[PDB]
Amino acid sequence: AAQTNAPWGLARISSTSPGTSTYYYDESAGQGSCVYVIDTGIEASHPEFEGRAQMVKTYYYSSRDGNGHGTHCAGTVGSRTYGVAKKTQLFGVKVLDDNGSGQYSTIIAGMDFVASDKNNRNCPKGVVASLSLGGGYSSSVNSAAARLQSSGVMVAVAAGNNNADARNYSPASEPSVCTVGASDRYDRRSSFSNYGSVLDIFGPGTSILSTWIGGSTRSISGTSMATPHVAGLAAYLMTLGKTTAASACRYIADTANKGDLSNIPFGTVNLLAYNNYQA
Ligand SMILES: [Ca+2]
Repeated sequence: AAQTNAPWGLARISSTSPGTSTYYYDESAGQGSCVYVIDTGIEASHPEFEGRAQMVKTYYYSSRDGNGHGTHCAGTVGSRTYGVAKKTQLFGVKVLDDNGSGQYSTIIAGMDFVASDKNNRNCPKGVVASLSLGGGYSSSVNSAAARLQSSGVMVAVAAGNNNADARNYSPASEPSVCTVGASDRYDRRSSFSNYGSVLDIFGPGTSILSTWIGGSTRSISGTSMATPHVAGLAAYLMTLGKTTAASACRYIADTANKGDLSNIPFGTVNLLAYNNYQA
């Protein structure tokens, strides 16, 4: 179904071309799947989440999202208006403080938490984790992301916003997870988007409207915004039975719009996330 006047990124992920504004998707909408948003938290009370979001873990004095970044990302995964998978269950894991910062040790603990926690949740169609965060290369951070993936979770991670090769960042550089670059509404690589061999896919990342704290909305940009498009897409596809956690990144690459993005450096995939939904 449509979304007439959907955010451009939603319309893009269900389209064979840029420049349209209706989002088309199977009504199953990720029902029975779960997506963990590992970030600054999620404002679960936001009407856009319809009771489908909840905080399950924090490493700080509160589970409240005092930043907005996590709420925005969660909105792109699964909010009613701004989300890819409009019926998924959203679980917030607050590894980032209200300034958007987090020690790698806390981020690692959060990933291992999700690998266990999914066994305490009802996700018959599958489990996804969205990591719109990163820093410099760390073998321990990469290994944590690898474990999470190995445990049966589709892990999607931001490539980073350095306009640089993502090989030097973590968890972006972990081969076994799905590393997500950002594009704009004109099918250009977003100017800040990292690139390189370690990228698996691109998603909408420039000027993305979604939920914000205080029951609000706003448009922001980043590989942080592209990542939840891919995470939501995975949840949606898993509900459809088209793929699994272990195979979703490959499946998304297999079925992506190919060769349509501009300013993709030689050696980086030219693949844009696409739901292949035929109304
Ligand atoms: Ca990767």
